[PDB]
Amino acid sequence: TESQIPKMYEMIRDQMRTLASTHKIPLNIDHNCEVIGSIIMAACTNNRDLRPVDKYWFLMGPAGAEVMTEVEIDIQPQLQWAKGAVHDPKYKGQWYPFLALLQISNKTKDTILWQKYPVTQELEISNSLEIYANGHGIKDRLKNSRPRSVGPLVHLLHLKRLQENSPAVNGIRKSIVGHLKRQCIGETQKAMINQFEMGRWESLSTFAASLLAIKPRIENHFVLTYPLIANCEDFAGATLSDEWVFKAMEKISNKKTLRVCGPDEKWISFMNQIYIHSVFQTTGEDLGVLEWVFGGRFCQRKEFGRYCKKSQTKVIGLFTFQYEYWSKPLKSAPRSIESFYDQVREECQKYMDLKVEGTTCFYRKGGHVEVEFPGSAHCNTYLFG
Amino acid sequence: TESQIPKMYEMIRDQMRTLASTHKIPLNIDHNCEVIGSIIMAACTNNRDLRPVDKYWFLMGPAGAEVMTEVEIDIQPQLQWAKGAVHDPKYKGQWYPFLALLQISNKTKDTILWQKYPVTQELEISNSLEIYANGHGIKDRLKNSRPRSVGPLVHLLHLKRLQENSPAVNGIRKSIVGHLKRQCIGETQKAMINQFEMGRWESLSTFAASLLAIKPRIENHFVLTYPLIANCEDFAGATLSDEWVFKAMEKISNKKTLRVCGPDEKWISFMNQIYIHSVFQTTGEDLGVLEWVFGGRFCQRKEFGRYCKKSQTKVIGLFTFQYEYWSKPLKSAPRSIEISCRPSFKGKRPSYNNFTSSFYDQVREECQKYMDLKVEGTTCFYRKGGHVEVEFPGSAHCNTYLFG
Amino acid sequence: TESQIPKMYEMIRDQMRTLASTHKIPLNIDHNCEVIGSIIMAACTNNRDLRPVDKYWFLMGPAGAEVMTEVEIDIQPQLQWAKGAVHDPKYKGQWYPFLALLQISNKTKDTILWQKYPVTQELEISNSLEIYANGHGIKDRLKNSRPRSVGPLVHLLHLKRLQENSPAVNGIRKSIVGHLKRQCIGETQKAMINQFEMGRWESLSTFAASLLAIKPRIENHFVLTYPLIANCEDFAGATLSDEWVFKAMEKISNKKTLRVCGPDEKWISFMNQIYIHSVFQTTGEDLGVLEWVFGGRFCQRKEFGRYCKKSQTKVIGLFTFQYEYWSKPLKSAPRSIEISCRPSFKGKRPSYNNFTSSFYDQVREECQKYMDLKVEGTTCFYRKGGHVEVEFPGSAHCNTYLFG
Repeated sequence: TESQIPKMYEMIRDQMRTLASTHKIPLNIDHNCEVIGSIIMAACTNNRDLRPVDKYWFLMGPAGAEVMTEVEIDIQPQLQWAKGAVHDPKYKGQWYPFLALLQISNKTKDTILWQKYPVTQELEISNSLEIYANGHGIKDRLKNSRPRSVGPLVHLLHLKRLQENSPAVNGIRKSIVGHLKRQCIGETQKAMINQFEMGRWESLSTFAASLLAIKPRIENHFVLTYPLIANCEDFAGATLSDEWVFKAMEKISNKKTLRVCGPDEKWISFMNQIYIHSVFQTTGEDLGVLEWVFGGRFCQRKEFGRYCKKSQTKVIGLFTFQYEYWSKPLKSAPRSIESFYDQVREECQKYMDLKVEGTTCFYRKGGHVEVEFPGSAHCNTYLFG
Repeated sequence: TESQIPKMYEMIRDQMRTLASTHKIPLNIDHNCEVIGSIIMAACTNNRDLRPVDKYWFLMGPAGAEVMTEVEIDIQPQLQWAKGAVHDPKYKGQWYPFLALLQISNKTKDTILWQKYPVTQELEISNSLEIYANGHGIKDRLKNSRPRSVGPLVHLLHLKRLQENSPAVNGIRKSIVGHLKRQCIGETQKAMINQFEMGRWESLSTFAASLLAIKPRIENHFVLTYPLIANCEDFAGATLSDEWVFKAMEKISNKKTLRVCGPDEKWISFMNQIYIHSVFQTTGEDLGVLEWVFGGRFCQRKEFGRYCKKSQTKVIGLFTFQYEYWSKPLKSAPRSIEISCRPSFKGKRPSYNNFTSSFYDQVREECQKYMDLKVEGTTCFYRKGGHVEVEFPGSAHCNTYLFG
Repeated sequence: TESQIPKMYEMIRDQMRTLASTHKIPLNIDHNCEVIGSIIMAACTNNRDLRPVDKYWFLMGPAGAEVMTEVEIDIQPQLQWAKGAVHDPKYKGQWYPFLALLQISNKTKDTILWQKYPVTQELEISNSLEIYANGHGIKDRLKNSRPRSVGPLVHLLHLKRLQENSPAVNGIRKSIVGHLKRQCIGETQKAMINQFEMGRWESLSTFAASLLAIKPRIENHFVLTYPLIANCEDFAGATLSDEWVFKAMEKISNKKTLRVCGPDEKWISFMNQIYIHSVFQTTGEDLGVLEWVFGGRFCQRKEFGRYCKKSQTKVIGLFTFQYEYWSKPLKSAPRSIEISCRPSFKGKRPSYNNFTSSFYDQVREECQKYMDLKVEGTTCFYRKGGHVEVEFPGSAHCNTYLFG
């Protein structure tokens, strides 16, 4: 799994810069990278969606003189490379597992700027649980490649979609349902997802209520973003379960070469934290932990108005980042304990009474030293909370 | 957007006076300015329409002795500048965006004087909906330059014309439909305008009723007319989102150097309001709205008979204008419809609760949601001489319109 | 049109042999080549129908020891070429018409063996008139690519589907009706096709009767089938309007390297004639004409019972062929129904003379006019070895057909 990780980040960045540098697209703007990366992610998984040549929004201008305009690019040099890496034996079949992680992380910024709740609204449940609906909008092949990363609600929605859409239908469903059970480690929750397999959703609100107390296991991986991938020049020790990502991304922040875009300059702090939200998948992490781990306050979405149109987003400042702690990616469920509704509420009260989460512990910057989180004054402060 | 406006009003006026003053066409008559300005704009976008020399109706006479006769004029000097201004880098590509605003406002007076409803009748809907059929008769290049100003119904008509019965047809339609959706912010309206793109128009009458209930976003900009542009000697602070246009009209109104032409002298008040109607694009606005802002009653079209021909519009009085308040032009949608928290971490707190315990119908529900709205607008008003927020208290002439 | 044909055939043969030889599929059995070529053609246009890896009925065995079994194949190397050739500029836009011709030619053997009449049955007309329903089941992109090759009844079937149930609908309908008029050269046939266009199928049975009487224009091209393409080693002069195809496939037959399959060995002559029909599109041709041209009798479908299942089809003998005459592919309709002075000059001149002195009714008049035509074809036959003009005088199997 992590054997080929150090090499994938190299040629991903190579075509990341090749497409931008071919048509004089600077890589120090996040929007240029994100849109190029949106083209880059397009070539990786959905080959037939992106055009061989097309115009996209970028920042054209030398030395801070960038003004938004639509720039045509020749993606064909980048299209031929991407299709060959799907079944390349050098990746040992890990291209699909890797691409699912890349697709989810880089779409986080679009969701943060434009706060939408597609899965929960389609599930007719509370909108503040789309945080549990990670992995929406990702390719089904990627959803069958890393279903663990894709949140249960998306699979539950796909389970709902599969019932609201042929023996091959079961094969998708069993992957959907089986990884629904794998993600939700609750003894009652596993049986309480089973009726969703049949297709009755009276407990869907109860499933919505369940997501409060019992947290489904969400496998996470530290993946850099296109504004950082193109700006990261070191990938020798690029792995997924240590402090390399924290240290390597800080080097990009220490360079202070990458710039960020927004409606106005007030978003400079907000957009800097978006990188922390996207790279470490800490969109749903507590700001107090974010303040403790990363040594700085995090701005909530409520502090800012509607995100302006991508055609009028303007460079608002340089990218910065700092951190003091870290942790191994969340492999098992965070909350661990290692009438039917009464039993569901019974297991629900079990995880509400718990006080400490985590597999082993948090780790301080500079190594894997066990440093348990003490707490912070920003309890119950979240980006969408 | 507004960067080129201060300079744009300069050469427009310079060519406006040059054409009139060349052939002893006085600039103090609206019909002189209206017809001359109508010729001026033709050179701007559709260069192949206006004749190099032609005879039109003006008011020729010294010191009030103006009479209807036709005198030929030469437009070729204006043609060269206008065609070169189409791709002139000095405007930063804002020539067509600025020209589309000019074309719509100037043709409004003819629609006011000659009450016609082309788009709505061609869209088999209510005639009172030409309020949302703004921007008819404009050049398609302009209609692709400032489609936001062009009302949805004209685009809906331009949409209807495509399905009234080539990959380039879709490109016109995709913009037209896209600018339909941008203008009409209704969640149901956005969905049920797309069904109009398919080719069905049974809910076009529902869209007729929806337009009455849900009020679409219509971008506006404060642009002067031909009689005022020729009479405006100051353009230093000429922008599109402040009181400069309101102040400029008052400065021209205080000058009283402009005359209007109509069937008879009773139309002096009607045309004075037309200047208020045309410059700020407030033809369909509530009368009580304009009376409070502009400190005077606004006459209706029913109070007067049919408008006389442009070949017999005689001087009837001096142009006057007065205003006491103003507001920024409509950018977003005026009517905007825009109890628990989900504790996600271990860190507990005092638990708080803020709660103690069809498609046509969906359109009607969105209609009903806009029925329950007591509030219009985006931010606020601004009083004359500044930008002090003075919210509308109400007026007696409310709920009444020029064509209502 | 014929410029890209040689390289087209060359790469078709290359993929034909590559996909079979990758998994040791012998190319000397008709069924192996037919199935592999069907997979290749599925890769060519409807790329989403076939699978990247799949199992199909093939004959595995060395030196005549082949038995039916399903063999997995890796179509992805062929899929990549098929999808990359879709819009390769090297074909000058002739890739789609060439693929349409290939599919039309290669979708014939299964229909011959399993005698079905889908188009006529769906059109509620005479089933024996499927002879004018060429090009059914082809991709819509291909059907627009070679609509002329697509038979008049298939276009009429698409029109009937449109009538039975958006500018795309208008475009598809107008293309269908135009190609119907092009194929059916009958003036009354054209007018009643137009009647079908708005929708009047009271003449649909009349349309069948006319097609039976008036024979519509059928464009054709000489394209080999999968087994013969895999067995063709010459593509130097590969065009579509000469004897190159005849000479090449005669040489292939003389090679005697291809085996055909069937329920029993009595079908050897039937399969040889099926190959002749598929190569020269002569399924509907008069059996006397075919016997005279190819020097051999053509067995009708009536002479053989139901074709056995593709699972139980077994090798029945080597493919053999001979011919003595050829001709170009037919371009226009095979049946074609194609003394005084006018002084403009005031001066007196002597005069000089050569001469001493219901809608269904019109449709039947045209029918009888085409009955009066005893000659079929446009230009001539050609004898083997050159383009010397020949004419068929008559044969015992005249007025007899494969399904007649």
